[PDB]
Amino acid sequence: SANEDMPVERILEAELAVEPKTETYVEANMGLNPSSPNDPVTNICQAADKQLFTLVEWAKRIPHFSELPLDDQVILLRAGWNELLIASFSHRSIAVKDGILLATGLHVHRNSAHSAGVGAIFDRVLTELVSKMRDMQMDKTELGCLRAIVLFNPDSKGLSNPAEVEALREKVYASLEAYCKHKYPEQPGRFAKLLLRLPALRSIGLKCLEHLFFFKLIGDTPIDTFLMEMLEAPHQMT
Amino acid sequence: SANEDMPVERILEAELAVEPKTETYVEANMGLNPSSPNDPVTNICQAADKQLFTLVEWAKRIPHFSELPLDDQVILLRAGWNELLIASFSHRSIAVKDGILLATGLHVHRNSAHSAGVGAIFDRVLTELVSKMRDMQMDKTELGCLRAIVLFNPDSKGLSNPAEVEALREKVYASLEAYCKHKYPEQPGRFAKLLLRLPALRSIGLKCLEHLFFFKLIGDTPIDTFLMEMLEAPHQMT
Ligand SMILES: C[C@H](CCC(=O)NCCC[N+](C)(C)CCCS(=O)(=O)[O-])[C@H]1CC[C@H]2[C@@H]3[C@H](O)C[C@@H]4C[C@H](O)CC[C@]4(C)[C@H]3C[C@H](O)[C@]12C
Ligand SMILES: C[C@H](CCC(=O)NCCC[N+](C)(C)CCCS(=O)(=O)[O-])[C@H]1CC[C@H]2[C@@H]3[C@H](O)C[C@@H]4C[C@H](O)CC[C@]4(C)[C@H]3C[C@H](O)[C@]12C
Ligand SMILES: C[C@H](CCC(=O)NCCC[N+](C)(C)CCCS(=O)(=O)[O-])[C@H]1CC[C@H]2[C@@H]3[C@H](O)C[C@@H]4C[C@H](O)CC[C@]4(C)[C@H]3C[C@H](O)[C@]12C
Ligand SMILES: C[C@H](CCC(=O)NCCC[N+](C)(C)CCCS(=O)(=O)[O-])[C@H]1CC[C@H]2[C@@H]3[C@H](O)C[C@@H]4C[C@H](O)CC[C@]4(C)[C@H]3C[C@H](O)[C@]12C
Ligand SMILES: C[C@H](CCC(=O)NCCC[N+](C)(C)CCCS(=O)(=O)[O-])[C@H]1CC[C@H]2[C@@H]3[C@H](O)C[C@@H]4C[C@H](O)CC[C@]4(C)[C@H]3C[C@H](O)[C@]12C
Ligand SMILES: C[C@H](CCC(=O)NCCC[N+](C)(C)CCCS(=O)(=O)[O-])[C@H]1CC[C@H]2[C@@H]3[C@H](O)C[C@@H]4C[C@H](O)CC[C@]4(C)[C@H]3C[C@H](O)[C@]12C
Ligand SMILES: C[C@H](CCC(=O)NCCC[N+](C)(C)CCCS(=O)(=O)[O-])[C@H]1CC[C@H]2[C@@H]3[C@H](O)C[C@@H]4C[C@H](O)CC[C@]4(C)[C@H]3C[C@H](O)[C@]12C
Ligand SMILES: C[C@H](CCC(=O)NCCC[N+](C)(C)CCCS(=O)(=O)[O-])[C@H]1CC[C@H]2[C@@H]3[C@H](O)C[C@@H]4C[C@H](O)CC[C@]4(C)[C@H]3C[C@H](O)[C@]12C
Repeated sequence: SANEDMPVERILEAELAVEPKTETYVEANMGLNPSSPNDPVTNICQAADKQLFTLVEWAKRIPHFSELPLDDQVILLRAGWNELLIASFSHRSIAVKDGILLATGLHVHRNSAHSAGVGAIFDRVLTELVSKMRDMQMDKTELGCLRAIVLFNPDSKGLSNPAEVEALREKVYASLEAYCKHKYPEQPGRFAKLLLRLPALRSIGLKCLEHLFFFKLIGDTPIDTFLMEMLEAPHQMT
Repeated sequence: SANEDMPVERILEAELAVEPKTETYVEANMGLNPSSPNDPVTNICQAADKQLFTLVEWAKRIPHFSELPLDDQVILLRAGWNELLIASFSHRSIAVKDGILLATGLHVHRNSAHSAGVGAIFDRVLTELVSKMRDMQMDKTELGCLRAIVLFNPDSKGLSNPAEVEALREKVYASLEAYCKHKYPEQPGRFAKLLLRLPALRSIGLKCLEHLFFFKLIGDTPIDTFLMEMLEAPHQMT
């Protein structure tokens, strides 16, 4: 266990860098200061784009990640994006109840996901991840370290050097325990409690891929506001 | 962290109780001392039955499990059987190479699984679990504690008291760390390395359910030996 090879402060920085601005959260949910038009395709493409940025800007800021062969960096991001995205929108949603806050600042309510056909996956996110993170008062350093552990997956298919990725993973969890021990001495089993949210992240990630949850999650509100305009507009042709 | 509420010795006992006898391994693979006939249905039903016994006899021997409401005991076994079964046949296969040893003592070779249509799931078992367990020289106490952590899943749907199951889970991993620390002081990050095999167990378990891997794994050899007899028998009707 050591913090020099994997500083938790440098891991917290990576998480803070990609954190949405307060103005993003406010604008999205008030419909204010739109850059974007009421076109569903544009809005979906912009949301996907903002999510990709969050994952890539975060990863590059993780210690030693950019020292891996570029081929391995692509494989790790492509193999873990689903889980990385889920862990990120789960922790961001701790303050909110019955909903998810996306990288665009948008709040997707439980009800919208239930009418969208993704209700059960959404409830698994709320229950298995969001509630659990809120109860332990999981901090952004802990999230950061959980996400770097997901990132540094030595089991990803196609890696040139799996031993390097595995050595990088070990350092993250060695720093995570040192951090947990020093900040939460009253909680001796917190490190395990954190690592034990990863199997749920794994199953949820697979279930999201099978149901087009990412597509429906980012596509639902843009479809609603577009239809709202058409329904609110006056009578048309013939 | 404490061993009185969850003794690792009592957890090792549970694993040892359900461990196949040497005579089972020898008889299965030599075709010797058959109780069973060359009927595929009987052989599949007997294998499923032996696997169920292993899971139930193991669980009852786990400290405090039988003190949970009986309704919760059923839910925990039904929710985690797939993962419990996989962790069990993975560790049993450490000594063998390119194959899996079942509770019936039977050795299913990689090649048979490839011709059966389950090749990729089988290779994931060999690579993600079997190899990893063999490299760390994972002991039966460690396996036992990993399996009780899977057993005591507080996220299972329908539990009357999820807090009790979660409290039981915490004790297992508290004992597991104390064990790891005391037996492997040269390996300070072993406890994490062990807990980090659980997300792979989770994904593999889901993939096994979607491809009828348990059905095909136990059904393949009984179908082969039945067809072998028919093909080896002399010419028949008209
Ligand atoms: C005070 C808090 C945040 C605290 C903070 O962190 N403050 C840094 C500077 C805040 N901003 C980044 C928004 C400045 C934008 C300058 S920009 O050049 O980008 O327009 C900010 C964040 C978003 C702001 C609201 C939204 O805007 C929507 C709306 C626009 C109207 O018109 C005026 C009213 C209203 C309700 C705003 C009030 C207030 O002010 C809010 C709540
Ligand atoms: C801000 C206003 C609501 C104001 C309001 O009506 N506020 C008082 C409520 C108080 N109550 C009567 C409930 C009593 C509370 C008692 S209690 O004790 O329970 O607190 C709400 C009502 C309809 C909302 C829009 C639509 O959705 C469509 C769209 C969805 C997107 O996603 C975000 C953008 C957008 C344009 C939304 C923006 C905004 O969000 C609107 C204007
Ligand atoms: C565009 C309309 C406003 C009504 C309208 O139809 N107004 C005319 C066009 C306005 N424009 C600014 C595009 C003009 C540009 C001219 S220019 O020549 O500069 O291109 C506004 C009002 C509510 C806005 C949505 C919500 O917030 C929720 C959500 C937040 C995400 O974060 C981005 C996606 C999404 C779906 C938002 C999209 C868009 O933002 C909406 C539909
Ligand atoms: C109909 C409601 C106002 C009614 C109200 O009081 N909202 C309180 C919340 C309670 N509900 C949502 C249940 C009310 C439903 C309608 S009810 O008839 O029940 O009141 C108003 C308030 C804000 C309005 C949107 C924004 O301008 C942005 C955007 C501009 C585009 O150019 C056209 C589309 C869009 C999405 C607009 C649609 C619609 O025009 C909204 C939702
Ligand atoms: C010495 C080792 C295991 C060491 C051990 O743990 N020894 C405890 C007693 C062993 N058994 C449980 C098998 C006794 C069965 C008594 S029973 O009443 O169940 O038949 C035992 C385990 C299984 C035994 C083989 C198989 O049988 C198949 C075969 C049957 C023939 O005929 C004789 C040859 C052969 C190759 C056997 C030789 C030997 O002996 C083996 C390898
Ligand atoms: C024990 C004998 C093989 C003996 C043998 O032929 N032994 C010498 C090999 C030495 N070599 C020539 C390979 C050189 C090694 C050089 S090296 O340097 O590589 O070591 C093998 C050959 C065919 C096998 C059966 C069938 O499968 C069907 C069935 C499958 C079930 O699942 C288990 C039961 C059963 C009845 C099997 C039992 C047993 O298992 C048999 C009789
Ligand atoms: C039954 C045949 C032997 C040839 C035959 O067809 N022999 C006549 C019948 C013999 N019986 C003992 C059933 C008579 C009982 C009379 S009584 O009146 O008592 O019912 C034997 C030889 C090889 C044996 C398989 C392999 O090992 C692999 C595997 C191990 C598992 O662990 C159990 C399943 C499986 C598929 C085994 C089933 C069965 O075991 C086989 C086919
Ligand atoms: C054909 C082979 C022997 C040939 C040999 O030398 N085995 C070495 C291994 C190498 N191979 C598997 C590639 C050889 C394939 C056949 S080859 O023609 O290439 O030799 C022999 C050896 C043991 C025999 C089984 C047992 O009695 C149990 C059982 C009794 C039932 O009543 C009928 C079914 C069954 C499954 C029997 C089938 C078959 O009769 C086996 C596999």
